[PDB]
Amino acid sequence: HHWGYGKHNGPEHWHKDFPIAKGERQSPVDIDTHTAKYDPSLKPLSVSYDQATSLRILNNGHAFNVEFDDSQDKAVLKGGPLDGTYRLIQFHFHWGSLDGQGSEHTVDKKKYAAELHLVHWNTKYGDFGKAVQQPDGLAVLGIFLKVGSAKPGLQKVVDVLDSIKTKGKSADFTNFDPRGLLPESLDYWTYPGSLTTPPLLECVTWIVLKEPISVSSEQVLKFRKLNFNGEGEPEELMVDNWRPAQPLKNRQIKASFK
Ligand SMILES: [N]S(=O)(=O)[C][C]C1234B567B89%10B%11%12%13B85%14B%1158B%12%11%15B%139%12B%1061B%12%112C5%153B%14874
Ligand SMILES: [Zn+2]
Repeated sequence: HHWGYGKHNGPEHWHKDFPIAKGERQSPVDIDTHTAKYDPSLKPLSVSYDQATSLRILNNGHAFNVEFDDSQDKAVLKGGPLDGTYRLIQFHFHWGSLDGQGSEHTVDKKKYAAELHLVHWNTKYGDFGKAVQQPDGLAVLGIFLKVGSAKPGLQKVVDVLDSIKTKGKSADFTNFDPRGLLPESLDYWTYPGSLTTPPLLECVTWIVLKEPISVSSEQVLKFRKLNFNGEGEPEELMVDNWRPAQPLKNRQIKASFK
């Protein structure tokens, strides 16, 4: 009886195994755009993905992860609210059963069809597993997806999903360029928070881009054909793998833009 997203094991149950679920700096949150203060001390964000080396794509039973070789400083996030250098380890998405829900962060209560998370770890801690134990260990870049025109840069991901339909399946996935998933503007909100899945560790500087990317209905429909279950188990479609907004508590959301 492991955590997931259903009636009996979904987000409202996670606190029993992970009591930090009711903590002081949980994610996601609603971004109240009128209360987020512009902070002229924030820097432009520096997204340097030119040398990113993807390795593999995995269905882990709650999303699919595109994993990168993080053994050298190749794809890094710095600047913005961050001190130092954070290395890209993987990306994944959260999505809905329908286009009206799916994102984890909301914007004045607006839910997007999906949300992309590019996960990075602070190189001062040497590895991912050590970084998640530190309040400034991770930087997650959040990008909203709306349904409209196709994102050409997403198609290579969409087209491999039929090869990893079920939990535990993986496929080598080289030479994918994550620059093709970015919007035009790098205007962002930022706030201190957590992983949005168990273990829910309070180790994340969140950087959520204001500008959504557009993906096609066909693209997101292919996300919805994945399965939470393993091969030869009863089919449970991989949909609604999002945690709802959590209490902001004693936190300020800062905007990089006026
Ligand atoms: N949704 S999120 O806050 O970006 C959590 C991403 C992950 B990465 B892999 B383990 B590593 B740990 B667990 B697994 B994926 B979930 C948390 B992180
Ligand atoms: Zn995520």
